[PDB]
Amino acid sequence: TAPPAFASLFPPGLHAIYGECRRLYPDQPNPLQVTAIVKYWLGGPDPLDYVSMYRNVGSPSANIPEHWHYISFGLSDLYGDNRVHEFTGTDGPSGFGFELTFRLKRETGESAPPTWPAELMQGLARYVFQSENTFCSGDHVSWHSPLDNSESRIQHMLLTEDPQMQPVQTPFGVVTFLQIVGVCTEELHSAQQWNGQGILELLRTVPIAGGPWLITDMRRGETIFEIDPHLQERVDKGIETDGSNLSGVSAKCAWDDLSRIPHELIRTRQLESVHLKFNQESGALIPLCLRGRLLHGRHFTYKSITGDMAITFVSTGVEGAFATEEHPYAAHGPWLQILLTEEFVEKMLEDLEDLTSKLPKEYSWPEKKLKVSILPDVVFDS
Repeated sequence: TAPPAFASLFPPGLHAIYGECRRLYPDQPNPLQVTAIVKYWLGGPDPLDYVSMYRNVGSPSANIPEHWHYISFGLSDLYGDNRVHEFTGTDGPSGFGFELTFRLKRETGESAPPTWPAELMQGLARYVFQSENTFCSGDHVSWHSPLDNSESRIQHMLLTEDPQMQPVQTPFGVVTFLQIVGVCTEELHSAQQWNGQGILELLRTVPIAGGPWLITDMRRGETIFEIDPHLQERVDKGIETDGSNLSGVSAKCAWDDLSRIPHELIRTRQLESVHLKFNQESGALIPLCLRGRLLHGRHFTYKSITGDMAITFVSTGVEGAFATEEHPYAAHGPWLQILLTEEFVEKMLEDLEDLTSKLPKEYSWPEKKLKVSILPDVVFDS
């Protein structure tokens, strides 16, 4: 409602973001910042000009922890004179369309916010700029490193809309706010197997993880599923409902013929009977591959990590597949495409209590000439 001091100095882009900040925190008009002094468009390594570091009381009254809030400047068009972003105009997204935020739970000893998350936001922005790929709500980041650089359990990231921050209309476009959320490797794998938003919704329930504002505690030693097993059950139901985002996986697998691009020999062979082979972990993905993908009219690919051999499960819905309901087992080279009808896969699932919820475990369908075997990995090692 009241303007900032020395307003004519601030660029209109930067002005609108700081507008949203002042709204949230009228108490701190001078929050500690991390500033880039060697600018990115001059040769500097850091794409983010400023990182404001606020403090939020939270609502322990409503069971929301006290935490440090971080907000970036640079990902959106701040200056609007084509120095780093092409001037888009008011319509559409400003710059890359968003600025990062992050919420780190306050520990003791902290009279001030740590600065490592600002350095993380730098490295994270380095990807966006060097690849021009744009993140949105639900997207994940395989960081494969403890975020604070600590030996901490939290090694990956999920991206959500910031609960407090409202999208703003700069004279250069709209700017949404994507809040970074730290996650465990296993919780990242869940978000790969199912949508990102649904896993976010799960994290919101568990207050320690967690919480409705998705505050990151780096001290968290166990995953949401170790905190609560009943959540594991709520994932599959979603994979049944929404489907799976995971389109394939590199894993120890093989396929054998039971019949009695490119080479290019100008022909591809079809098979009457087929025998598929998997490990424990790879064979443990079948339910989601079937229930999650084929029942949703999508496909799934297994590739062997050791060498050249692939199996692509296709539903009758896909296009371009060389396997039809009439000749369902078709192979080009060592790439086998298997086509399974919606009626047959429902039957397959009822014959598959795979995760017991001993090897080798074989499954036969003489009615369809299919044999799937789950066996120890020392085989594919050969």
